[PDB]
Amino acid sequence: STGQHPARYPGAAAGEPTLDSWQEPPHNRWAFAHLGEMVPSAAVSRRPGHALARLGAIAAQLPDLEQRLEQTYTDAFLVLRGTEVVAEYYRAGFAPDDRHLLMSVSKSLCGTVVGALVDEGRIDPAQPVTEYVPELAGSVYDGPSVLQVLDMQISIDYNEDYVDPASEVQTHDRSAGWGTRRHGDPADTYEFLTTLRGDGSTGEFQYCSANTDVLAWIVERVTGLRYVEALSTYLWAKLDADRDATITVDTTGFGFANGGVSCTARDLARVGRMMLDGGVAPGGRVVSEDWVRRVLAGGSHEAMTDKGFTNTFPDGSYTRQWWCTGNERGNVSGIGIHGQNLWLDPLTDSVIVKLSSWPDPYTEHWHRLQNGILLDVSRALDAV
Amino acid sequence: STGQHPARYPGAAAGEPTLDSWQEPPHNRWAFAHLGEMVPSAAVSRRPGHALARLGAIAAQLPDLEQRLEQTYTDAFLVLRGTEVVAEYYRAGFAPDDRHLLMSVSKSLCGTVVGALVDEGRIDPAQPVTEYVPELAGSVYDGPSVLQVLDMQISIDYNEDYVDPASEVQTHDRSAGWGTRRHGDPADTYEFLTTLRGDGSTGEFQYCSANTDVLAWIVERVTGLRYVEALSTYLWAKLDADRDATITVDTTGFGFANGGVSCTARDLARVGRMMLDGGVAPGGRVVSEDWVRRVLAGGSHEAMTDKGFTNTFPDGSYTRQWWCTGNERGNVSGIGIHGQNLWLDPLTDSVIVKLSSWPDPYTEHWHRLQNGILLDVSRALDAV
Ligand code: NA
Ligand code: NA
Ligand code: NA
Ligand code: NA
Ligand code: NA
Ligand code: NA
Repeated sequence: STGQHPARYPGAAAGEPTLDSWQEPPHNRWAFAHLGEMVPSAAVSRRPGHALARLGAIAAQLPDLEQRLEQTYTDAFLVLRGTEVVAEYYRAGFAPDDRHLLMSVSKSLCGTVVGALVDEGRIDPAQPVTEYVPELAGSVYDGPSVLQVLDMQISIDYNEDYVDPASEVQTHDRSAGWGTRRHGDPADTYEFLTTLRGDGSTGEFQYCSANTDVLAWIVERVTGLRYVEALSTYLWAKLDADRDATITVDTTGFGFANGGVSCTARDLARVGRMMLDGGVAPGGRVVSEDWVRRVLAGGSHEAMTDKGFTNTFPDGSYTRQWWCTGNERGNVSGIGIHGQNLWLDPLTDSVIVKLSSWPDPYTEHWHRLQNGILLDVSRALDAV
Repeated sequence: STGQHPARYPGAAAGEPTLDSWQEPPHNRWAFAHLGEMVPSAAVSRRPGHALARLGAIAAQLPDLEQRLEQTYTDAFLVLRGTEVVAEYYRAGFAPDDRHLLMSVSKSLCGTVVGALVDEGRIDPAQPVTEYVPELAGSVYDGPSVLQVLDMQISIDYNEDYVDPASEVQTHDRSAGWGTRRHGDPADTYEFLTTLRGDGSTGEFQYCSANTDVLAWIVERVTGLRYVEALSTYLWAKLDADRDATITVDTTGFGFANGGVSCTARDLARVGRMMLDGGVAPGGRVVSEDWVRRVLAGGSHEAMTDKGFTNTFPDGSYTRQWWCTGNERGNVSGIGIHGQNLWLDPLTDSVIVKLSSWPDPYTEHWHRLQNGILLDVSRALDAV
């Protein structure tokens, strides 16, 4: 049993509607206005073939930048210097206002929502997860603090071999609706999280997507809002965004907080702008100045033992759902598989968004190419 | 075998991507920009509780109109007189720019796309369906003309008892992704259509949602476009709409043409405006003047033997995916279950959109209430 969850609509029974009940009363009043949350759906365009390259300023210092973007399967790229868009690129077939999947850049948005609730005193990071989600008793999440979930410092038996359908990584996706369910799968993401185990040790970084979904569960328990709604109220609706974001949902309506947000490149940059503005956005303060300062400061370096990160960034770390390079520029980034970054360059007051579609989720070589672009662009923005 | 279908993206193999392949190359470049077509997804609002009633002009003649709207589970209601919005109503919880499922009002949009292709000479309604979709040989659709599908004058063994999961009506929904598949179901909507049989007779109206999906299949064969795209290119992108429409898609990406479109009330009214403008919309001609005139003229009265319609409209008929009342005002309407109407009132140059969520798909009493509102509002717009 996974306990109480926010109803899909006011008055809804647990789990309702399902794919088999949404046409029935009382669900249909809600479902007829929200059917894409139940059934895959396509846009029918109101508007009736070529890459847009507006590299600006940086084009002089980086004359081969468009080629380097193509080589890293770039879909959308945008540089915000201060409040100004100073460079943009969109591949052929991807409009400037199209949305793109964020993959684990989504985690950095979830951490932001948690930080908002920490500022309000509704979450205390020193408390055990089970203070907020007692149904995680008996799992790997029984013992660790909320801060240890925020910093991903919990050892979890979570097989990352996605070729193997019995792996946790594939099971987590199927539980959330990203793949077709197999017999015996958990019914929804909450149930999947309660199956997770580990040896009980903490304090060493282990990147694991389940942690973010636990954070979103905590957000729901403390606010009584669907994660979809909390992500809007605590973050998205404060950005003065051009478009709504979207988030995939499982069969209970729970947003896939770790990986399923999509948004435009320009709107994602507004999240970075808020972080470089000390936590304030056009619609109000999102998170405290202290929370932003802790993100920029980094996590414990000794916890960071992922050589995929520290071979490039030897003084790197992770905190509060952000990767902290520890480099001489203090760069910090949200990162997601296949080449997604929300990269902060505080020295130049700039944000770089790069949304891509590498053929592979991760290789060392794609990361070397991608980080080389992000660092070159950051350096191109320095005063000279 | 259902033959060639438009690829989900340029170069895609048949059927790709699936829910299990969209993260793989080469699909992921498309899927990361279109993930709501693969996985149910929710809007994360960019904007941070009460009914809006702006009944205008008609409020004087119909002082209890808001109550009558509430009693018929109205979500959105809009009256367009000429080019002007003269009345609007939205229930608490439904914003003026929210989208609503159209149910079989979607059929009237599909018929419009067919009419556009008839005007271009790409579809000849006198030809057998099998001229365009030879894979429907051996089904109920082997023999009938395209016009007989447009006018729904084909006898088909199609059980409408939706409580029974073995009914055609439920099977059609599961085949398209509107319900959870059962063992032995067809894999997609095309395959479902090839299973349909009947006694071979034609010429009598039989309302059947499968007909519209056959029309959309024909549209794909003649244009090489996904129905989703044809609906945009031939209709939606010409309306100067405020928002995109959406359409549910099956696992091949085929739009559920008979029932799955959602759009705003104001944008739906633009379709009616185009019909009352002789087929022209702001972006260009949609359909010929002749096609509109035939819709307004009605179908063969003797084919119409549905007493659910003729008890109210004794001279009624159906043609080209529109219901023709044959009343003294010449009203014509798109209609969908649970109270959807795109109602044309040519005498007053007006369009009435009513989008609702009755608890039941159909009863005689809901239709009597709903038609009484639509006729009273139409009469309220006459010159006096
Ligand atoms: Na997966
Ligand atoms: Na500030
Ligand atoms: Na905070
Ligand atoms: Na159904
Ligand atoms: Na005209
Ligand atoms: Na025409």
